Parts: sequence; C-alpha cells; structure tokens
Amino acid sequence: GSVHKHTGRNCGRKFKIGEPLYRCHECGCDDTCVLCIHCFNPKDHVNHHVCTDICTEFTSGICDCGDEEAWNSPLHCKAEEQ
Ligand SMILES: [Zn+2]
Ligand SMILES: [Zn+2]
Ligand SMILES: [Zn+2]
Repeated sequence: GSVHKHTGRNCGRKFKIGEPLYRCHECGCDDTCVLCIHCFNPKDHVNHHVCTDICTEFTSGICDCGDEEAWNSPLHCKAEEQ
C-alpha cells in the first residue's frame, strides 16, 4: 500500500465517505476518540473491544492518532511501519 506518515504530529485526517472510524474501549480517552484506516494498528488492539463506525454525511470527524489527549496507551501508528 501507499503511506504518508504524520511523524511528530497528530493525524487529523478527515474521514472519507464509506470509511471506517475505529474506536477502542480500552485505549480511547472516550467514545469520541477515533482512528483512520491509515493509522489503526490491529497489533495495538488484539484483545481490545474495537468498534467501527462508517463515515456518512451525519457521521464524520478527524483521526486522533498522535493526539496524546485521546489515548490511554501509546499507539503505534500503522503508517510508521515499513
Ligand atoms: Zn489517521
Ligand atoms: Zn497515525
Ligand atoms: Zn486498544
């Protein structure tokens, strides 16, 4: 796949229509904390309760990967893998 890292900052990517918004009960500060397809690392969340929402006109937002305020645990952004 293609990759564009956001090293040293937050992701903040606006979700595209049809795309999943990933949330994790264990890792997220709260239920508004979400991760995009570029960033969500399945390895961070193996035995966690992860849910996906789907981006629409009413359901939108920005990816919180790299926003320290959004996460209990250190995330390993999928984009950073090579
Ligand atoms: Zn992201
Ligand atoms: Zn990321
Ligand atoms: Zn998690």
